[PDB]
Parts: sequence; C-alpha cells; structure tokens
Amino acid sequence: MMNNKVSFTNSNNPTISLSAVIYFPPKFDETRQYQAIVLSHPGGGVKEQTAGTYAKKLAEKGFVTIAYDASYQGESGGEPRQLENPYIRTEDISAVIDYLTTLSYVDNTRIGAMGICAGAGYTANAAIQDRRIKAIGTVSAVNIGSIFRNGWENNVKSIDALPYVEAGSNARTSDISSGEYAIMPLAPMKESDAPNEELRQAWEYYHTPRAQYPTAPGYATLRSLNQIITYDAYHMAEVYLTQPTQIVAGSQAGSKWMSDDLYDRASSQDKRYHIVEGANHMDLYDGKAYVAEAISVLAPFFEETL
Amino acid sequence: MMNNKVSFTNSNNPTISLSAVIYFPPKFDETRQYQAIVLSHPGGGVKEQTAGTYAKKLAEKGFVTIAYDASYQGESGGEPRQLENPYIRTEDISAVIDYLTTLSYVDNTRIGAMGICAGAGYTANAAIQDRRIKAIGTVSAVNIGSIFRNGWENNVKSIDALPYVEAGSNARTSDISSGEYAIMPLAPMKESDAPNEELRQAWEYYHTPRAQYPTAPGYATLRSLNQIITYDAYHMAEVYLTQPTQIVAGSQAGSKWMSDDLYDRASSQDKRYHIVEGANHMDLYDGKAYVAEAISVLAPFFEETL
Repeated sequence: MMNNKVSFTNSNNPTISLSAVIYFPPKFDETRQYQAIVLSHPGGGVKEQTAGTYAKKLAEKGFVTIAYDASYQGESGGEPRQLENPYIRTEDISAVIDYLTTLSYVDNTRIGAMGICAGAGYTANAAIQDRRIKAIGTVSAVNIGSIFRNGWENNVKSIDALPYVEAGSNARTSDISSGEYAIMPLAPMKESDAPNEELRQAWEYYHTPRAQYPTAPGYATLRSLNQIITYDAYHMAEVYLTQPTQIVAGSQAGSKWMSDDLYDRASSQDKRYHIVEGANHMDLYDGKAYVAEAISVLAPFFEETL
Repeated sequence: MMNNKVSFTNSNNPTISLSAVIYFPPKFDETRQYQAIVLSHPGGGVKEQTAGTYAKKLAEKGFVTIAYDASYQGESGGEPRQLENPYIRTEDISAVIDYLTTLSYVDNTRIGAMGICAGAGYTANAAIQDRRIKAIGTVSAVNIGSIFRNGWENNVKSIDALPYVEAGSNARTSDISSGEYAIMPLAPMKESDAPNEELRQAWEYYHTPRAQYPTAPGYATLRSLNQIITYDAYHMAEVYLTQPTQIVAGSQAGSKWMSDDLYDRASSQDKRYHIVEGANHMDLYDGKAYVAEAISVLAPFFEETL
C-alpha cells in the first residue's frame, strides 16, 4: 500500500464528510502502530497541492501521514462552498485526529501535525485546544487573522481594519437577501492585483499550471471576513502552546514575521526555528531543493518528538 | 399581534433550523420599521426561560424582540445535541440578525442585542465581529471561557485548567469510538453538587418547576470543553467593542467580576454599569422586582442607542 483515498464523517458536523489521502511509510505493516502526522493546507489550497507533497515526503520518512481537504473546501462536503471559518478550519484538525484514532495502525499517543501557510496558523491553534497533538511543524506560517487584519507586511493598525469587519458583516445581509454567497480573494485572483512579487507567485501557484487544481478556485466566502479579522491563530499560545514546535521559514519570506510571532509567543520548552536561506514564502511550497531541506528538518523533529 | 413562534434556516449552517419566538410591541404596525433586539439565552438555557421573559418585557417597551434557541439546543436543529461550541453560539446571533433583515417591519440599522449568563458573553463576542449590532446589554454576564478556565470565583490559574483541555480532547476520542457523546454539567445536575447557595439556585432553576424546561437538560457535550477553556468572549474588546454597552449585575452576584471585566475591557465611549442592589446571579433571571429593575435600565438604554 502506497496510499489510500478515503471520505469519512466529520465528527464535529456529521452532515459533512472530509476527503483525505493517507500516505503509508515504506514496508508498511498494519500490525504495527505508527507515529502519525496531520497535514493542513494553505488558505484556498487543497490536499493535492503542497500539503500533499509534504504528506508524501513525510510518509517516506517512516510516518503514516494524512492530507485532508478542509470542510467546505476541495472534495470535502459542506455548504456554503469555500467558507473560511477559522474556528472550523481549526476544529477540522481534531476531526481528522478522531479519524486517525479509528485506525489500528496509528498510535493515538504519537500523533503530530503540521501545516503550510494558513494551515500552519490553524495547526497552531489546533495544538492549543487539542492536547492529542504531541508536536507541530510549520512551513511559511500564516496566522490568517494577522494577515487580513494587520496586512501582509504587518503595517495596518487593527482598528483601521474595522471596515473589513463591516464588509464581512454586511455580506451576511447580502447573502441572505440574494441567495448567493459573496466571494473574496485569498491569493490574488488576478495577476495584476498582486502588490509584490511574492503575492504574484501566490496568484501564479493557484491560477497557472504551476499548481492550479479544479477544486481550489482561490477565493473564500466574503461572509467569513468579519470572523477572520477578529481571529488570532495563536490565541493563548503563551499558556497552552507547550508542545514541541518546529518552525520553517524562508529567509526572503515577507510573511516571516508571523513565524517570528509564533516562535516568540509559544510557551514550548522545545521550540525550534529553521531559516531556509534564499527562499521566499512561495518557494517552500514546491521548490524541489527547498521542500527537500524543509523535510530534512521536519522529519527528524517529528521522529524525536512523537 | 403579540407573539409568534418561527423556525428558519441558519445561514451559517443551512442544515440547521433555528427555533425562535418573535415578540411584538404595543400597537405593532407591520408597515412600520421597528428597533429590534436579539435575546441570547444562558448556558444550558432555552428561549422559554429567562431569555423569553426579558424578550417579552422589552417588547412591552416598544421593540420587536426575538428569543431563539442556540444551534444544537432547545428546539433548534443540529447534532450532536447540547454542543456548546462557543464560536457557533456566537455566530448564531449573526444568523438570527440575518433572519431579522428579511423582515420588512424591522429596521436593519436599529438592531441591538442582549444576553443573560453565557449568552451575554456570546453577545459581547457577537458585537465585536458583527457590526450590524448597534448596542448591547448584559444581565448576569458570563464569559463562558473565563468561568470554565479560571473558575466561578476567578481563582484558578489558566495553566492549571490544562487537565480540562485534555478532558475535552479525550472526549473526542471516546465519542468517535463509542458512537455516543460524553457530557458535562453546566449548572449543577444535583442539588447536592452545588458548592454554594447561588449555584444551588442554578440547580433549582434548571431542575425543579421553578423554571425547568424539557428541551433544556442542563448539560453540554464534554467535547466542547477544550474549545471553551481556550475561549475568551471578549477577545479584542479593547479594539472592536465600540458600541454602546449596558451592563446589569447583582451586588451579590459571584459572577459580577465578568461584568467588571467586560466593562473595563470595552473600548466603548458609551459604556454603563447598573448594579441591582441585593440581587445575586440567579435573582436577575426571575425575581419580579429584580427583572423589572433590569428592564427599567435596559429599555431606555436601547431606546437611546438604537
């Protein structure tokens, strides 16, 4: 067995089934009980993209891994489609973990989690509330709340983001009035909308053959915005984020301040930070050598912490 | 009219219908646009209990009011029953407001909200993220996160609440294994369980004909505990809670400190605090004179701010 594609009931909301791929380690032996890693995808991303890449690479290193599509996203169930409820994205991880505990070849006591981009933020948040998570890893970490409220370069004061909470609120009014769901960009929806080359690379990832995938349109429901602005992925990290934490950020990443934020706020005794030289935010999604370096740091981390 | 019971699709989760009761003011004219107030109920409470009492009496004072059952609770839909996901309890208020915007006789620009006990905390949270809420009021306010993490008396260090986070996490494992849901009391399930008179009065309210209602069993799903511990109903109040805020609490209330916390944290230029002398937490639920006083502060407040 190389991998398994499954759908399973989301224990948080049994009307929804999550779609996921489980990758098995080499010489997989079902009589054994393995360390396992849950992989959460970027904002607007799906299990076939970078998260799947990291899932597969990790499983090559002796773990059972799982890459799932978030509720309302990818091949997972749920309406409205492309909802970006950060609390739900966070709880999804706990649902995937429940699923894992149903598998005899997973050790419930050796389960970890990593995410990329927004998926990292959510992973952090998961680790805070779900004590079954033994260790976490992040790649190009995004605290979605921070990025939408204070800006890509953290130069917007939170109060000045008030018009965004208003827009998300008013969208709920339009949504019920029209019967449609107003949408908003995650990665830029048009190449020219990108304000810098990194964000242009994000557009490029989602809207060109670099990694475009039909279940990843690259927008979210606007109604989520008001919750996103008032969201903090690291909320209470100083108290509860105690699990071992491995951070991986590029040297040229314009998002690195969020990895810095996670690192500084984490209560963890064992918190680590690996800088990838020369890489920007998007570089870690799919640059062969970059992904290889990130794996070379993450796998021994999980091997020793799980 | 006077009194109309309704059910409507929860716009945040269309598989769920909310049950609610709309109360109409004296000489209600449906061709007119009214000020409206959303009433949110205590933890473990329902619309037929104290929330419906406040809704009725506020409607007497000229408002259209609505008392609803939270998703997963009362007569509202959703499984598992008695879920106390604090993010969902908060978002429910936005779903209720969405419903109000479809009613021609309510003025979208004049909607306020109030809650009792935990529903007050949720109201605060709602005001932070839903800018359609123009003013808020609270009675015996509880920030459910605070009460579960730091205790009824605010004397438990947050880190010391870790075994409760663990307990909510492990509940998820046992829930999926057993096909059932572990539960936890909200108010004491037994008179003997009550460590003091105020909490015994909570028991009496929920489990004797004082105010027992069969859709209100008085427990929550244990799985929610981990989210509740890591929750703060007033998260970012210092930034976004700018709306006029009217606080009402009893001088004898052991929960008064959470009203103190709300008042202090709120950015609001117009924040008020009315103490009801001689009242405890539970007295404000159903004591004739105490309720009457609360209403005598709340009605003119909403009158001024909506």
